[PDB]
Amino acid sequence: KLDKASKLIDEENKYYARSARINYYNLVIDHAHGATLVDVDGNKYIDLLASASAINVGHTHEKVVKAIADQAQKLIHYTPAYFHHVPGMELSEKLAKIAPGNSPKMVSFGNSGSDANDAIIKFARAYTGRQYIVSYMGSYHGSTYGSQTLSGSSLNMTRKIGPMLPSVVHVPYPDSYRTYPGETEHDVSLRYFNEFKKPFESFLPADETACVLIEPIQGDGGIIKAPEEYMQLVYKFCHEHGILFAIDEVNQGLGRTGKMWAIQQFKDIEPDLMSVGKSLASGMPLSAVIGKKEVMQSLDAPAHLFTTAGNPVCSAASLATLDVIEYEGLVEKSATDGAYAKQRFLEMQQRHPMIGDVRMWGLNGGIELVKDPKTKEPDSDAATKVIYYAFAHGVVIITLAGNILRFQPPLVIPREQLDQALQVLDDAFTAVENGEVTIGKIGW
Amino acid sequence: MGKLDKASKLIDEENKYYARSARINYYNLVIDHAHGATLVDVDGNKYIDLLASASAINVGHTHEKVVKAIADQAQKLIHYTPAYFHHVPGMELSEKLAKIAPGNSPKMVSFGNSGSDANDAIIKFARAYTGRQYIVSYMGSYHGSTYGSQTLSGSSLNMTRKIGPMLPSVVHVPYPDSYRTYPGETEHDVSLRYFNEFKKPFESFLPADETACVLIEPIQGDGGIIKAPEEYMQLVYKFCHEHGILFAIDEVNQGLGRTGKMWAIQQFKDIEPDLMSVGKSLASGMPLSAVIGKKEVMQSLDAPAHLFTTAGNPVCSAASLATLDVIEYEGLVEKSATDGAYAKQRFLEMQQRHPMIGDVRMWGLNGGIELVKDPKTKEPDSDAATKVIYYAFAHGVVIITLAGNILRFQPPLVIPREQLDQALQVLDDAFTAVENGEVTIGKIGW
Amino acid sequence: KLDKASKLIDEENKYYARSARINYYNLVIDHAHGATLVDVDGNKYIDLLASASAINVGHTHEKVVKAIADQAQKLIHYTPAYFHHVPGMELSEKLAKIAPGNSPKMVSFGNSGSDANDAIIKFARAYTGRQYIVSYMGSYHGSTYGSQTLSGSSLNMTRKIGPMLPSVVHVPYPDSYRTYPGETEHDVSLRYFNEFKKPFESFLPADETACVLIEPIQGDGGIIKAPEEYMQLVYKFCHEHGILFAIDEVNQGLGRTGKMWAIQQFKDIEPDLMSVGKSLASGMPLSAVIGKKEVMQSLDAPAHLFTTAGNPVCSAASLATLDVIEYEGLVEKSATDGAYAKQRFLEMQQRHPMIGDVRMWGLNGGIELVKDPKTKEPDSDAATKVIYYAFAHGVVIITLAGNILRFQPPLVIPREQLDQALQVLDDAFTAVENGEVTIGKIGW
Amino acid sequence: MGKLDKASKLIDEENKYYARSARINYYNLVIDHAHGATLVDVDGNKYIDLLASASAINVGHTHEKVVKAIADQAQKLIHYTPAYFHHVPGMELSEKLAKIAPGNSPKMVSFGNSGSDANDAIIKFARAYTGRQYIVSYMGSYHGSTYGSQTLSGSSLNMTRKIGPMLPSVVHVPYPDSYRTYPGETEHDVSLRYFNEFKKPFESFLPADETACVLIEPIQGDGGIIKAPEEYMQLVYKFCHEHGILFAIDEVNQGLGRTGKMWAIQQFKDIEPDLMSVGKSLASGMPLSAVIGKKEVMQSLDAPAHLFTTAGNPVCSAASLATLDVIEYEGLVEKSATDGAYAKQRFLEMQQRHPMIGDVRMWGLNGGIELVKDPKTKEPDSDAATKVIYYAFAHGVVIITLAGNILRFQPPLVIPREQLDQALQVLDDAFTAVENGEVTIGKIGW
Ligand SMILES: CC[C@H](C)[C@@H](NCc1c(COP(=O)(O)O)cnc(C)c1O)C(=O)O
Ligand SMILES: CC[C@H](C)[C@@H](NCc1c(COP(=O)(O)O)cnc(C)c1O)C(=O)O
Ligand SMILES: CC[C@H](C)[C@@H](NCc1c(COP(=O)(O)O)cnc(C)c1O)C(=O)O
Ligand SMILES: CC[C@H](C)[C@@H](NCc1c(COP(=O)(O)O)cnc(C)c1O)C(=O)O
Repeated sequence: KLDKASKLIDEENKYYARSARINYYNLVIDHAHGATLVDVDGNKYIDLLASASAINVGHTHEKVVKAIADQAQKLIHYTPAYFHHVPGMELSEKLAKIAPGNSPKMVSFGNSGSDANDAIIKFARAYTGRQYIVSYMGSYHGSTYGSQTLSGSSLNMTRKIGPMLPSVVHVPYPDSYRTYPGETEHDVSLRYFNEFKKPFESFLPADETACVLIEPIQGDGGIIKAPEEYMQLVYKFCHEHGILFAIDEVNQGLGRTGKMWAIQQFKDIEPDLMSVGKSLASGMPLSAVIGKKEVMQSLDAPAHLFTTAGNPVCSAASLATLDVIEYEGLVEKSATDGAYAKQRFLEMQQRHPMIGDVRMWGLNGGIELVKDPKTKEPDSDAATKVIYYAFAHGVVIITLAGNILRFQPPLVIPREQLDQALQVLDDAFTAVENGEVTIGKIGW
Repeated sequence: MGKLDKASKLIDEENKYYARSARINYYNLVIDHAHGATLVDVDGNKYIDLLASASAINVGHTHEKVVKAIADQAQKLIHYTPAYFHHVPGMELSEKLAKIAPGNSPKMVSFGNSGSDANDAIIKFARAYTGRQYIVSYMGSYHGSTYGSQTLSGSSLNMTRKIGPMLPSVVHVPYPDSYRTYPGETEHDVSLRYFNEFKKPFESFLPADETACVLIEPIQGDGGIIKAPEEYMQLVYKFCHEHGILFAIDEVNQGLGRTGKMWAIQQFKDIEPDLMSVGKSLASGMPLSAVIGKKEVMQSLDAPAHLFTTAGNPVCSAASLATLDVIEYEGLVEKSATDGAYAKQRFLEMQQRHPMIGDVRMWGLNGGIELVKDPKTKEPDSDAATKVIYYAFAHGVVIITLAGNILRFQPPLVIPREQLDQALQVLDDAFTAVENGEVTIGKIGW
Repeated sequence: KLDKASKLIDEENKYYARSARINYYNLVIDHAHGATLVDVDGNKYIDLLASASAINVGHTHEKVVKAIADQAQKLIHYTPAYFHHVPGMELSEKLAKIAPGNSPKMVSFGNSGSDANDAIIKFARAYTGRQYIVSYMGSYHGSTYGSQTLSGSSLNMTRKIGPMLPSVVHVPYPDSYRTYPGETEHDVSLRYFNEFKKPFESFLPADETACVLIEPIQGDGGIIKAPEEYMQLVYKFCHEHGILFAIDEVNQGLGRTGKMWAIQQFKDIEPDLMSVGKSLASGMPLSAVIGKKEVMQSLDAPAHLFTTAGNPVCSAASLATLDVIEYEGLVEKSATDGAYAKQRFLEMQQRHPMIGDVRMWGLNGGIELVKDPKTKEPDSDAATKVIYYAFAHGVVIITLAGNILRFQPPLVIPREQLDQALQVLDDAFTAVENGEVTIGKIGW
Repeated sequence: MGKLDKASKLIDEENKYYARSARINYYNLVIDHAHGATLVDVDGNKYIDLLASASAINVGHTHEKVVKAIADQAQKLIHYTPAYFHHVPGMELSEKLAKIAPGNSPKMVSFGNSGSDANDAIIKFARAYTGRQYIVSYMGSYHGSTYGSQTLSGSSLNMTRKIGPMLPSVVHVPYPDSYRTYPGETEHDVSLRYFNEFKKPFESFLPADETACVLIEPIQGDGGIIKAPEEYMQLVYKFCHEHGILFAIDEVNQGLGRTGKMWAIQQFKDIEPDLMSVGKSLASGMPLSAVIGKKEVMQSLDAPAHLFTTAGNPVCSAASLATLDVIEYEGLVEKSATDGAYAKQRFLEMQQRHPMIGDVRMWGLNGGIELVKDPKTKEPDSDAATKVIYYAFAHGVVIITLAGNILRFQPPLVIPREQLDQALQVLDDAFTAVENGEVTIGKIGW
């Protein structure tokens, strides 16, 4: 069934470095539309990954395809780093405006979420005149040297490549699942905030910290959301010490959580700096750092620019992509379908006790599998068999951190397919319970 | 004059929203559409392109094979990240790049989006393969704007100011200047002198045996189209291999036929890099890059040490396959060599008549025409180069400057001889015009 | 009483940088002996600080004075960095032998605890081929760029001097007083070991960590001892991952804790690397890093040396200093006088509820002062009052961390004097409770 | 032969316990006692000290006033830390040092234990005062063995190997070499060439406006007794003062009369430092050091940014007070100046008869005699230098080498003319004896 796919992968493994791919299964995609992937052997699948939340508006949206094709006929590329073009001008202004909050904003383009997160460091340091950056354990911010240092989701992002960027301090992110007996959401918030302050009470001067960077919901961490009160404490801590408050919206923005921006899951928080990428241009490489105007004015050329950033085709694909999110009401749909999928997985959890935790905000969720509900011991083996059963039954899903099923379908996903995919996962759970699935390095 | 009104207005609006640090400004050129070496602005004016979007447009604007590849690919799959799964344009391209890279040792590839991220990877791969931390790169260099690649760079102080500390364990060395030499020095003197400067850190505080790699532009772009002497490069290459130091090259600006060979390092005798970076022209300006390295080196890391969600995007992969096909079947490597020897002669003739031209440097349709206040002092004359680019722009030619006083000559490799001759004549005219004070002219350039 | 002191201090202030002294009171010491200090105004005091535990054998001990005098007549200095002298030869050998545990050891001399801690970093990195160093929040390791990066007890050891040494990670030290309601010592041990592991489970590879450096009892932190269990877990974690286990015995060695080395308060822990200073030469500038032999052979000259380290006068003084420790049995005497002083402090806590915590291990202690025994809000104002009283009644004592009284008198302090000092401290509490004490920057 | 038995046994026992990286080895000299310029070993052999414990014994070994200050202070108080409290000998010295420092601008002082830690303080104070991060130091320099000062250094690869990453944001520049020059170069050509190298990092990746200080040895010690030319120093001093860069000097080795002025920076016209490190001879080899800077620089930090338990030890402080009085009362500064000019002639005369002497450098009783295999190639001759110090040791003279091939001449400043001439005759004989192959030889030296 995967004869061609397997032959092409075996060839690719001779020429394409293994560090450039987290492998799960032999899926070679030929074409796709909406939430449907078709492989080179003719197998069809429903996509519950959306190329890691880059395909929020669905694969090959008619509108995005046309913008791409039309723009490519006029100009494939002229660098905004030297000169200008219209899609770029129009996009940079539109992004300045749809970013959360009311303060005047400016924008700088990149190619990837990585480089936008490097930008956040640059802009925070330059505006504050301070050097230290605080970021979170469990985070993923990119694979360039700045954003990679801020990250804490894989040891292979640190092994053999150091020394890393200096003056970076990692603090732990609130885990509302593996908690101490009898802890409320209040306790968790306060205990993690207390851990947050320890470096500041010892070796890290708050008056020399340029900024704090946070995923309002951690993606690669395992779809973990900060509690409301935790986040308001951090936010407040930052404004009281003149530390910029920065958000990474690259994974969780553009409607993934059922609001436009995942920071809007929290009350009245306007970031000083934010990174955007992934779904921005429907998987075409474009990113943006968007900060308050006075922060963005603290650097002079050429501190931060890329030859191919704000590519006019990418830009056109992005304008059409933002229009699909508005015109098809994808933010609201994500909230709705997400509430629905939440209820469906909680019901499955009544019948499959390998499901320890159901986290979901919009059509973005982490379904954490454990060996026993009270030890909460991770059971990656179970998760791997679930995704293997899924793949063999027309559903593409992967894991985070070994034992968490990752749920991030295109937001356009028809209800019919959503229900088919959910039924396969229910079936998978039963199969794995029954010993009916068996199995190099898989996943994180 | 009264011909740039729409452009001026759109720019004044853009500047309210788009950070000033994101653009090196020259003139009010807003491109509407383009083809070949011809740009058409939003005001309907037409220009001959002598920049090729900073060497990203080697096959010319909107090549119909590249357009075609983009549109057809987009119809099937806009994206699926090769960081998790696979697609055919990316598989075919990675393989092809491993084979067409310089030399015969087997290679592997890792994709990025930018020349910046590929140079970050060179750091990664070198350190992991060698187990050593120090990186040596050059004064005058440009490697990118991510923290690794930006630290390696040495072409603008605005790439260091207010954003440090930068990446540790990097050392800069001077790049050979063959124009501003000491009186009497030969090419051999220059080579030896700059090799002696290369060795000074290694003879004091920098252990050769803890140095992972030396990264070098075979010809420096942002530095001002400066080529290392043959013998210099041989000594550095030799030194690297006597010490277990990887020899790495940046072919982002000067690869893919720009110098009149496929790769800039092929201007030198029998140098095979361990690691190289590619970008820019790779996919005709679509965002795609690669680090190409020897197979053992590229095997030194495990995932996810280096990957990006949108790197090796299939639309960009398809555009790149089409771009590399065009380069071969249109013979762009050879055309760049032939037209370049021709451009060099035309500029040397111009230098006989216009004493402000201190140095003509050209390898392929890749040149730096360095302007100076006096042939003997060689004092840079930025003001004159700024004047020449303003004159050129006003007569339908788009050209910019490097390091203040150097005219950057990098037109698409497809440039028709008709247009190349029109553009060279306009520059000839510009020199005369500037001599006679006809041209007038906040921060322009580097 | 302090006419001459103040005129002298006033002049010094014009010429000696204020960063170079943590200020408490106008004490200008003219001479001393044992535990008795006499100022230039002829006032007399009892020494409860021992020059930050640098004078364990008491001031101007007759045998150390003689060593100094006699050596200075033969050779004031010849640098062992180029050549050799006998007092240095003899001391290095003796130090290699009296270090804890029985693995063969070698030694390098420095001038300060600070530089011995820089050496720990060098030797750990060199022996392991790894770069990362873990140290603790609340730690104090020194004032040279390496040791100072590792430290975690004053924001003024980081402010304005960065960037600091890279590849250093700080972890939380187990606080056995401000705990969560219900916690045993077992819970504390495991909670703080769980914090220890978090960086190694996110961004810090255990296999690239060269060493963990720990004060067995933290001094500048407030005389905080690590629980036995937490320490066995860290100790084990390092052996399992090839991380070197290193201890700082600069403040807490040489009998301060009632055993020879503070690490001997724990069961069967032989360190890979250790720093020594302070009391080693009676406050004469001398330090050593002592490591397992194979660790110390990982470097070639001149990786770690100083012109004036292992100065022969300093080495003579140290040899004599060590002999007094043995022949006056100060190790035993510290343990006895400390169990005694502990009960005297527990007694005072009965009558003075402002005493929230009594921590004592040998004649080494911290007496923590609070505003309430349940809130445990620190009362810095109280502790400043207590020490200002003590001073005005012939007792030299200082505060750690604002609110913690520091009890570290020379180990040879006579029982008569100890009781004299303790009674002044008793009077001090009552006087402060009755508002009978009134009082820029003081202490930490 | 048969004279070194006790020494050999002792060193052989020492090597089992004392780490090999703590000593640069030359020969089996184990000192029992010394006085003035006379060392006596444990075997009862006698020698003339031409090293002064690396310029730490300027006033001679066991000077009676220094020995007396040590004894007398020890009976009153061996230590009370100035980091917490005060004592009279530290107070007096802190003030004398602020006053005897070069230039008229008011100064403050902070005490350390070692020249290393004083250079670490230079880094901190410079960063703190300017609010800038970058430090510029020299290739060939030695500043110390603590992470800050060690990162500044550039005289041995074993100061960087296996212990990095080092301190970030440090840049090394080359120190002017007036011996191995290009044909025809005057001292003006050297000064300008080395300044042009100084400027290259500031013209590429290092913003002058983000550079906190330059740290320079006025005469390099471990680099081989190399003195910057006057004009090179003026250009650096100038450049610093035009950009808000602190100008900092290390006087640890070359201070306190060694050069035949009180401070080596006084060999230059009208240069006052912002910061200087002092150590070594300060307290006659007892562990004491100071950072001395302009008042306002020293006020840029709050406690405890820079302090040490045993810094400003009262015993070391009294030794230092006595040491400085001896320097003044015995006219040691002028004596180094006079005996220096005399020693220079002598060596210059030896050069005529022994052509292996390639270069004679001398400023005070402070010289490097550089041995080469040929006058025109200037190829280092380590072998010859090592043979000379072995001849020398055998005939009652203790001298060592710098950089392989450079004889280090740094006797106590109080050395009597008869001993000086005794030791100079031995060296004259050494040369001739090595020319005849009469001398035989782990790693020796640097
Ligand atoms: C290829 C997918 C990546 C391994 C990872 N996402 C990348 C990411 C990034 C980096 O984005 P790129 O540089 O575009 O990959 C930045 N911020 C967050 C919150 C991210 O999740 C993920 O979603 O698994
Ligand atoms: C926008 C253009 C850029 C400022 C500059 N070239 C970028 C470049 C880069 C960086 O490539 P990107 O990250 O794709 O901009 C890497 N290596 C070399 C040799 C380069 O020249 C240039 O050609 O001027
Ligand atoms: C001046 C005294 C110091 C501020 C401080 N102790 C210095 C110290 C040091 C540094 O020793 P020095 O470099 O000799 O000051 C190293 N390790 C520990 C555990 C230390 O406590 C103290 O005990 O308060
Ligand atoms: C032990 C002798 C040392 C290897 C070396 N000098 C130490 C030194 C130092 C360091 O002094 P300490 O840290 O006291 O050794 C600082 N600055 C200069 C210019 C120095 O020369 C020397 O003079 O050979």
